[PDB]
Amino acid sequence: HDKWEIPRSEITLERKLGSGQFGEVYEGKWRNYNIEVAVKTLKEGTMSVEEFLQEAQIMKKLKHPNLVQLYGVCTKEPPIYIITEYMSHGSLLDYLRDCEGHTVNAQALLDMAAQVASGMAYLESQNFIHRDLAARNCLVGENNVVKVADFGLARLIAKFPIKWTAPEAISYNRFSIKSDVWAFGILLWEIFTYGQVPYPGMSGSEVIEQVERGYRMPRPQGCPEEIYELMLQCWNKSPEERPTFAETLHALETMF
Ligand SMILES: Nc1ncnc2c1ncn2[C@@H]1O[C@H](COP(=O)(O)OP(=O)(O)CP(=O)(O)O)[C@@H](O)[C@H]1O
Repeated sequence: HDKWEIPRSEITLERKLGSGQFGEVYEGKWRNYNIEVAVKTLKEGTMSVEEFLQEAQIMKKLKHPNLVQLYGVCTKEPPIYIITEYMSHGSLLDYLRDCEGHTVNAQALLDMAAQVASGMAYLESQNFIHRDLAARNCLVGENNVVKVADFGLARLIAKFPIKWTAPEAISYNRFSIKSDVWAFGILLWEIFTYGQVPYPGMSGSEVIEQVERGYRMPRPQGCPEEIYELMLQCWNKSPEERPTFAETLHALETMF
């Protein structure tokens, strides 16, 4: 019924970007300003409107230069659309692996890691928990602005992927901003290894076991001691002795 409602006539849709698990993506064009957009769409026997849109409902309440921006929605009838700013280099994961991002230096990696921090710190200070933070869920636009995306599992103040999830969250579903910091830790590993998959080789059953028992991935060669020292900080056995996003950010802004 509401104020973010965009008429469907106004959006075109020009090409496909994403798969069909509950609905695909597509680049489109918003005719009334001649700007590109990402349209997320809903495969029609699934989810429920409510469950699709809470991702929107969260974005409605956010404004920040490293948080992908909601333009609006077409819930007038099906398929449901969630319209958002188009990011010209796709997931951070991809960017690091392919387009340009493969061949860049450690200062590039750092400053793109600070933008994620910056966005997260804003979420922190607004009492939000993302819950699904990783490189695949971060996007890239022009001049390598990096933004944070996917607020599907986001909340104010349940299934999951083992390797980005903190041991307390795995064992007890105690999820919090500090579990989000754990993930940032993993993200950092991903960045500084030009998009590698974490805990190489291990089952995911091995990982639950090993990390609850104290194990942490070794420093990978390429990565500034400084940064590795910071990963470990985010991987602190105990939630409440991990940095705030505030502190994390500040750290990154120091450093050669
Ligand atoms: N707003 C946006 N702008 C530009 N590209 C986007 C975008 N949203 C998604 N994409 C691109 O399409 C991909 C689709 O991501 P999405 O989460 O929709 O499906 P997916 O195939 O990646 C399954 P998963 O959620 O496990 O990553 C992204 O990784 C990204 O490259």
